[PDB]
Amino acid sequence: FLGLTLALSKGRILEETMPLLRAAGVELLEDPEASRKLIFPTSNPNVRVLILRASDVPTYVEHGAADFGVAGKDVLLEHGANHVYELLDLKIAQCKLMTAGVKDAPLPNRRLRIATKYVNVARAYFASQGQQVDVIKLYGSMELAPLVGLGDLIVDVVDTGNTLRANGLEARDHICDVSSRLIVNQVSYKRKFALLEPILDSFKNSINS
Amino acid sequence: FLGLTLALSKGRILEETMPLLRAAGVELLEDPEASRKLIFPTSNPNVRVLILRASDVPTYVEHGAADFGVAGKDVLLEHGANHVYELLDLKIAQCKLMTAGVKDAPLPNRRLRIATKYVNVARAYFASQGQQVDVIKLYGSMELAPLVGLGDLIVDVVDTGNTLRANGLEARDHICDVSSRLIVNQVSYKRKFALLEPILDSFKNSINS
Ligand SMILES: Nc1ncnc2c1ncn2[C@@H]1O[C@H](COP(=O)(O)O)[C@@H](O)[C@H]1O
Ligand SMILES: Nc1ncnc2c1ncn2[C@@H]1O[C@H](COP(=O)(O)O)[C@@H](O)[C@H]1O
Repeated sequence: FLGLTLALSKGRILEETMPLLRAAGVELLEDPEASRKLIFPTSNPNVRVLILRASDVPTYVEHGAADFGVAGKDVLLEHGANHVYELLDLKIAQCKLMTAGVKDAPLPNRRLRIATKYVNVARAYFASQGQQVDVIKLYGSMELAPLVGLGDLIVDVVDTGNTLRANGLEARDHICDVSSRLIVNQVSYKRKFALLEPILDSFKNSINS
Repeated sequence: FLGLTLALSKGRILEETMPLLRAAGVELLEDPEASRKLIFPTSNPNVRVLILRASDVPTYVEHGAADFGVAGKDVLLEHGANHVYELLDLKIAQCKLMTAGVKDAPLPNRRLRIATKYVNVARAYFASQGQQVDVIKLYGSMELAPLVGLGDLIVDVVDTGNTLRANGLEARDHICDVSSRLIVNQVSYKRKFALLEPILDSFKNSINS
């Protein structure tokens, strides 16, 4: 396969990317959510889609196993974006990285323990606040950690805040806003520009409203 | 809450642990798979259950946010088991860590690139074969990596082999057998032994057939 390989993830990113792709003349021929398949053809025979864990999107793109991809800023910040090109803020799958803890609980007067998936983001943010912190690396369900005393705060993505509230937690600090971003393999950008360019211009045009 | 907190994961581990718990007089009062809840009470008011990512099970137990837990040997090996006590091989959720690649594809004559979730296990295994390898860290769907040329082999857990076959991959090497294990917090073992002991003896008795 000699065309372009696009790396996406399930849920919000796939949902919200699909209209951008359609306007660029790319449509999936089935629902990837309902399939065990991994590589998907599209209406354009120069473009195929990988469905990955959101976490693996920047990895596949960096190594050139995908030519380009849609990844959240949270994931890009955590992974490091030094070896891909961020070309667009797609303004989709919008949320915030926040810190949070048990509602009205006081912070202990000592080095804080941060339970999070976003270990690099947690360390960098607390460094900006004057705090060297310990991080407990986790993989899901951060909202449980403070309820069983695993760490003093969490760092996680928050959209509505309903998860936090449901668990008697509240956001303490806003870290940054997060949205999905168009990333490109640094070599594919050079070698496959004529394939990429009309799709990038289409996306840019679509985002302009 | 002053009793015992048991850390489990969804799917196979929960399914297969449940009969051991029942025989020990512990039954969940609802299906955790059908709930957004995180902490679950049981029929025994001294025992509650956390439902975690399999990856977070050893973490919660190490830090004492759970007193004990059921984790797969694959996860224990990857995480490191130096700060919990492995008390039982439960002989459940049985599978193998294997290496695998594209069917009949030759290995390149150079330093191999291993796409895997199990970076430590991959490095340790290939070291035993005389190979220093590069590892590409991934989070799911390892069976895609060799189909798009991300690395030369994968390391992953294999049960039936159907996933590998479905994707035109084959197991190259058997690394080790994997089963779920009963782990205990090193302090909870000392402080809460009278609570733990009858549950451990029950599990030991059940496994004996
Ligand atoms: N844009 C997003 N990308 C990824 N995960 C998200 C996003 N927005 C919310 N989440 C997660 O989805 C769940 C629901 O978020 P919330 O609406 O804040 O309760 C939480 O576990 C969040 O971490
Ligand atoms: N005991 C196990 N624990 C966790 N994951 C497993 C286990 N057995 C199989 N899997 C995974 O489940 C899928 C089905 O495995 P298989 O039956 O080998 O096709 C693969 O993605 C395996 O990595």
